[PDB]
Amino acid sequence: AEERLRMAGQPADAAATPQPGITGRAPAFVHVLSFDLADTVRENTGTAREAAATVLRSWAELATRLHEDGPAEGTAATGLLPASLMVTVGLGGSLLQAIGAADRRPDALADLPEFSTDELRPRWCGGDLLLQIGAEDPMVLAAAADELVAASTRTTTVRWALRGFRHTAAAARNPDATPRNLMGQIDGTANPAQDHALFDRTVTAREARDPAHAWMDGGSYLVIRRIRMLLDEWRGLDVPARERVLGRRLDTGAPLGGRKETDPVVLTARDASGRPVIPEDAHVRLANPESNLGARMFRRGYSYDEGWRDDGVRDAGLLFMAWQGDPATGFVPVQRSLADRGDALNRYTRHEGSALFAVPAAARGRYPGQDLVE
Amino acid sequence: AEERLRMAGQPADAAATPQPGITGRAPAFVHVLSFDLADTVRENTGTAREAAATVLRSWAELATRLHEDGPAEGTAATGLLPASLMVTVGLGGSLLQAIGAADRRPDALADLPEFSTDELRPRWCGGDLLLQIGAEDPMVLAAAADELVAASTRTTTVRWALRGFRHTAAAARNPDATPRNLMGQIDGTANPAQDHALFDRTVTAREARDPAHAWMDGGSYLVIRRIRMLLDEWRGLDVPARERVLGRRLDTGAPLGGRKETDPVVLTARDASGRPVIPEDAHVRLANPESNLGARMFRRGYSYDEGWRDDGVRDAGLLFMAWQGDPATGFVPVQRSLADRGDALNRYTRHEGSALFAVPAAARGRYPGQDLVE
Ligand code: HEM
Ligand code: HEM
Repeated sequence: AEERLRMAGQPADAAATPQPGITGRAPAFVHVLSFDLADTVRENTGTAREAAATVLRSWAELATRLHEDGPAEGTAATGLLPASLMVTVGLGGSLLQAIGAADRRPDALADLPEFSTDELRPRWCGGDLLLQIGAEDPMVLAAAADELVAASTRTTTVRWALRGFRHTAAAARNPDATPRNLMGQIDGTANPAQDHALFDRTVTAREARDPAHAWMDGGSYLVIRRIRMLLDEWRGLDVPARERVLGRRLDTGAPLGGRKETDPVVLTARDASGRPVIPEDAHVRLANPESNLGARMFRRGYSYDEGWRDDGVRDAGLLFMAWQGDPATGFVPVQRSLADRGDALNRYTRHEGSALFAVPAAARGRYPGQDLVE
Repeated sequence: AEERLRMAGQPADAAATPQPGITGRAPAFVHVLSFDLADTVRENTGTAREAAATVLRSWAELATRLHEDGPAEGTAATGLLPASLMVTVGLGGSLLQAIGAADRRPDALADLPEFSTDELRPRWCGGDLLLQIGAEDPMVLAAAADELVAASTRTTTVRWALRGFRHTAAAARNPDATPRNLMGQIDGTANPAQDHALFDRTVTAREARDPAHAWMDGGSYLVIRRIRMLLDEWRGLDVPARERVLGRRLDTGAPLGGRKETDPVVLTARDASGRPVIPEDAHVRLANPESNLGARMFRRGYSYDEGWRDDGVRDAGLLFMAWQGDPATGFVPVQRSLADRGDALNRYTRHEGSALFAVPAAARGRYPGQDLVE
C-alpha cells in the first residue's frame, strides 16, 4: 500500500542531477514538448540569445516554484498532492546555432544520422528547446504544462508535443515490478541500476577538454524517438512468435533460455540443433552492448496513444527516450545495428519522430543553460 | 489511504444499471469511441442487422470477461489490479435506420437540434454505436480498448474517438472532494446524489407506452459534447472575473452569495444595489433547472487534451457527457438557454463535436440491444 501511494503523494527530488527527470522512480505520466524560438525574435543572433535567456530563466523560476509548492491555487491541480511533479529543460543544437554559439556545441550534440528504417515526419523532429514534464497524476501534469507553456508564449512556439503514460503505481499488483509496453512486453529489464557506478558511466557526459564545452559537464544527452507500433499486425502473432521477435518471454520476461526476468541473455547459447537460443535477428540480441562494442544507454520511455490517423490506422506506440553521455557510444551505434542488421522488431515498428537534446546539470542560483547563454 | 487506493484496486460493479458506466464512482480515465457499421455490411437492412448483432454480441461477451477477470494475460495490463474497469455500450438513431428498425426509435432518440453557438465538425458528430470504456489506470484502459476495437474490425469502423481524464483518486488530498476541470473550476456540485430518488427520476427513461420502444425501459440517454476551452483567453481573466462568468467561487465552489460548496444558488438574491448576486448571464443561473422549467441531467464528464491544431491553438477542453431519461427534458432545453440567452461561458467555449446514444439496461444472458436487433 505504501509503495502504491508514494508516487502520487510525494514531491519529486528537486535536487536530482543533472536535473529532475532522469533518476528516481519514473512517474506514470509524461508530457514532452519541443519548442522553437519564435520567428519574431530571430532578427539577429543577439535578439535570439536574449529571447533564449528570457524563456530559460522564466522556466527555471517556475520549475522551482512547481517543485517546491506544486501548481498554483486556481489551477486544475488545486486540491491534489504533489504527485512527483518534475520538470526537465533541454537545449537543441539548433538553439546554439540560432544564438551564435556554434563554437559552444560539444561533439556529442552533433545531429543524429539518418538510419535506413527512418520514416520521419519533419514537423515531429528536432526543436530548439525541450520541456520534459512528469507527474503521477494527469491533472497535476496538465496544470504544470499549462503554466510552463504560458511562460513561453512571447519568445517561443510549440514545434511538437506528445503525452505519454505508464501504469500507475496505485494499480500495480507488485509496485517494484518492471513496467510493460503496449505490445505487452516487460520493458526496462536491462537498464543499468541507479545505485550502480555503471549508471553514471552510462548517463553522464564525459568531462570536457575544451572549456567552451564545459557547460555540459555533469549533464546528459536525451534521444527521443516517436516509434509507432503496428499493433494490428502484432495481434496476429501467437505468443511463441512474439517471443522469438524479442528474445524474452512474455509472461516472465526471462531470456528464451532462462527462467527468471533477471537471468542473463546468453548470446553464445545454442539449442540441440546447433542454432542460437536467442535468434540471430532478435531485438535483445542486436540491441545488447555485447553486439555494439559496449554501447549502452538508460531507457526511460512511455507509451503514447494518438488515436487514429486519416488513413484509419491506429497511431499508438513507444515514446522512446534514451539517456547517455554521448549518443555516439549509446543510441547511434545500437540504432544502426537494429536498422542495418535486420531486427525482427523492424517489421512491427516505424520511427516517425526524432530529437536530440542536451540536458545540463542544475546549479545553485542558476538556470539550465545560463552559462551557455550568458 | 483506503479511498485513495480503492478505485485502482477494485473491480467495477458489473451489475450496475442500466449498464456499468453511469452509477458508482467515476474512474479517473475514459475512452469514448464512436463506431459506424462498415460500408461493406450495408448491402441491405438485413446484412446491416446481422453485422450489428455480431458486433454487439461480441462486445458483450468480451465486456463480461473484462468485468470479471480484466484484460487477458499477454496484454499491456498484465500484472495490474482491476482498476474499476467498466464498459458501456450505446446505440445511435442512425443504427436503427441502417438495420430497418426506424419504427423502434423512441421519441427520446430524436436527433439533437442545432444550437446557435454550434461549431460542429461533422467527422466528430454522431455514430451508429458507442463504447464508453472507463478505468482508474491508463494501461488497463488501453488494453481493454485494444481488445474491444479488435472485436469490431470486420463489422465496423471507428468514426471518432476521444480519451479523457480526471484526477486520480491516489492524488486527491480529500478523496471525497468534487473534481476540478481544466479551467480550475469545481465541477459536479449540482448533480443529483446517486442514493436519491431524484437520480433515477433524472437519468432513467420513462416506461414506454409503445411496446416497440420498450427495449429502452430502464435505460438512459447519453449526450456527448466535445467542448474546446479557450484557455489562453481564460488565463487573461482575474479571479473575480472568472467567478462572475460561472456564478460560483474558484476556491470554495460556493455560490457567489454563499460560504460553502453546498450552499444553494439563490437566483432571487440581490446585492445592495438591487442587482442579482448571481449575474444575469452566469452559467449556473442559465443552466439551473429553475431557469429551464425543471430540466435536469446527470453530468459525468472528463477533461481532454489533444495538443495543438495546425493553426497553433491548443485543443483541450471538456468531454461533456450528460445522462437523462429524455434529452427533451434534460440537455436540449438547457443548451438552448445557454446558447440563446447569452451564457458568459460562451465567450470561452466552442462546441465542436456532438452525439446522442441510447444506452439500454443490461439483462441476464442477453446483450445490450439484443431485443432490438433480434
Ligand atoms: C517500439 C520499439 C521498441 C520496443 C517495443 C522495444 C522493446 C524492448 C524490450 C521489451 C526489451 C527487453 C526488456 C529490456 O531489457 O528493456 C528491449 C531491450 C532493449 N532495447 Fe528495445 N524496444 C524498442 C526500440 C528500441 C530502440 C529504438 C532502441 C535503441 C536504438 C532499443 C534499445 C534496447 C536495448 C539497449 C535493450 C537492452 C538490451 C540488453 O542489454 O539486453 N530498443 N527493448
Ligand atoms: C466547457 C463547458 C462547460 C464548463 C466549463 C462548465 C462548468 C460548470 C461548472 C464549474 C458548474 C458548477 C458546478 C456544478 O454544479 O457542476 C456547472 C454547472 C452546471 N452546468 Fe456547466 N459547464 C460547461 C458546459 C455545460 C453544458 C454544455 C451544459 C448543458 C447543456 C451544462 C450544464 C450545467 C448544469 C445543469 C449545471 C448545474 C446548474 C445547477 O443546477 O446549479 N454545462 N458547469
